[PDB]
Amino acid sequence: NNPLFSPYKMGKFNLSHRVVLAPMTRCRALNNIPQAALGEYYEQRATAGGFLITEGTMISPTSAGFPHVPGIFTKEQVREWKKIVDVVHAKGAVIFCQLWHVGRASHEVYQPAGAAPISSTEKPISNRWRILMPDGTHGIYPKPRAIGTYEISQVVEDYRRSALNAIEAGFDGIEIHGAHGYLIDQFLKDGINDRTDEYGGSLANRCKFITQVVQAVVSAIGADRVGVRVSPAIDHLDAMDSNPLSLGLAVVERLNKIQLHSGSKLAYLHVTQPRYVASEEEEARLMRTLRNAYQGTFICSGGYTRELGIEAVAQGDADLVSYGRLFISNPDLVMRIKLNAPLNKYNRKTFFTQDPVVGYTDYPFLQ
Ligand SMILES: Cc1cc2nc3c(=O)[nH]c(=O)nc-3n(C[C@H](O)[C@H](O)[C@H](O)COP(=O)(O)O)c2cc1C
Ligand SMILES: CCOC(=O)/C(=N\O)C(C)=O
Repeated sequence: NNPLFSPYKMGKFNLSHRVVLAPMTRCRALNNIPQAALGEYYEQRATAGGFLITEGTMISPTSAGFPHVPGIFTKEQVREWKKIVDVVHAKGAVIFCQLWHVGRASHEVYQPAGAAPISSTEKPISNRWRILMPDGTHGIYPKPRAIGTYEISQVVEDYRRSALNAIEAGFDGIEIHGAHGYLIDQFLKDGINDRTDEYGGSLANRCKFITQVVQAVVSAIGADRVGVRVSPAIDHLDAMDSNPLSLGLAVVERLNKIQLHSGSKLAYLHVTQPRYVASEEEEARLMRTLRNAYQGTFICSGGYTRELGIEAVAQGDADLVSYGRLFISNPDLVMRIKLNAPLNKYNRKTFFTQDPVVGYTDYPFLQ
């Protein structure tokens, strides 16, 4: 029996299997408005009792660092998301919206009035990394503006309002993108956060921002509708920490405490495998250490295959396994994993293009 097809109770959500659509930016949401193409894409991948997480979704006008990514901060966006959620729900799937602020991982071209992007720090991402521009060229990450505590409270409110908007659109819940060197990770990582106020210095202070964000969304929509994604060890956008395992455990402690205070568990903790990029034992150590420390559901992501996903669930390393790239090219990935059917190759060249069909909805199902 395939352990990926054991049912799982993710809080009040009864999942029929443990294969999850990982959140993936695809850049088809023209002008930050969800489009009908997204509805077709998510519908193709939805299964009865399966869990889907959307592409990262803007919480405010300053939260983007990619072209044509959806927002959920306007009523127009909420109206269009509702059409997509309705088609996914008609297939019996559960869907969460990932709330995403990129912080310093942006460019003047993506910011209102060409202003600098915001961060914990004035330190830019280094020139080892370049940003995808709307014309398909690559640009230079600029120096961000370091925000004060009033503005931090405004950003927390943007997460809270976006969570309420997601519920209004019919989403089952939201995921906080606290990973991958984006805004929240720019507060978490000691390689980035050079602040001397209450949001920097100590590990406890560096965890303040994520704690406040999670508390705000939990208060607004309930813990069982909130998932949290982190990546304490990741090679992405110069987001390093001197002690990744202690950073991860400090975040896990905060999430455990939020749950005890709220009297309810979060939907899940979602952790990226350190092997994933845009020793193996230290990486496996870290994943299992975080899972064992967290009082709740654990989703693993990053480089998983059918075999590795089966092993993760069978060995108790994770409750759910999210797949990215293979879900791009296999709309029926769940069925293919169930049948052990051969998988289709994916085309990286069309990961972030704008076409509503090509490289998006035209990967074939099984015959
Ligand atoms: C095209 C693409 C876009 C992605 N965008 C996001 C994103 O918006 N938010 C996020 O948390 N992770 C994002 N990721 C990481 C994925 O959620 C996932 O963790 C990763 O793809 C898993 O590894 P796999 O592709 O080997 O299955 C993205 C990955 C890809 C390939
Ligand atoms: C490498 C880790 O970063 C990611 O996967 C990502 N978003 O989180 C994108 C847009 O690629």
